[PDB]
Amino acid sequence: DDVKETIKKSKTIDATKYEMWTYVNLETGQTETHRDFSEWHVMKNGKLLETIPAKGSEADIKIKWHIAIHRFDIRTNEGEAIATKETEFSKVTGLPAGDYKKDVEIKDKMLVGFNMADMMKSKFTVAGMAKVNPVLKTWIVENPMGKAPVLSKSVFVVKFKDGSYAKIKFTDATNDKQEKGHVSFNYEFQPK
Repeated sequence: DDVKETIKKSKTIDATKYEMWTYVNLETGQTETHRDFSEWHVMKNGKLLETIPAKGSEADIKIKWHIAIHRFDIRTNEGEAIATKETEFSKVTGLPAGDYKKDVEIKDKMLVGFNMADMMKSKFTVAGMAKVNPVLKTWIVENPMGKAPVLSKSVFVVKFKDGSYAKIKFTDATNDKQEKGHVSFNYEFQPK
């Protein structure tokens, strides 16, 4: 009558587009996809050349949400994370103590527009500002160009702004045709 039931589910997110974030509610399973909200910056010959106006805002997101995914970049909604040494959820007892890390801001670094014709002209587009979690980024050990990504086997724990938390184990970074950016994970979420 006073501890809410744990929500144990799997999800598959299409994060293939450089332009987009997918916002994920782990309590309800709802998702929403929106174009990145920053001012975009075209880099040409190693310097900031052109701007593309900022469009929309996070107020356009209707659902509550916990994590968001852009390609293999993972952020939280003002949350914090650790990578445990465990490989199985049953070995992570409760909310572990540890050195939890909040999301960081990265300037003119996250790709929002990328193709080979422009790359050969030394041109590509980045988010003016973006938020990414430096612990969750480690879910990928290696991502060699043209080749299979290598995933961490660690269980992550993420603490959310309402006091909830989840154990998360990532299982796939490609679909069954080996297309990169289809991100799958299992999780166990404790509601408050």
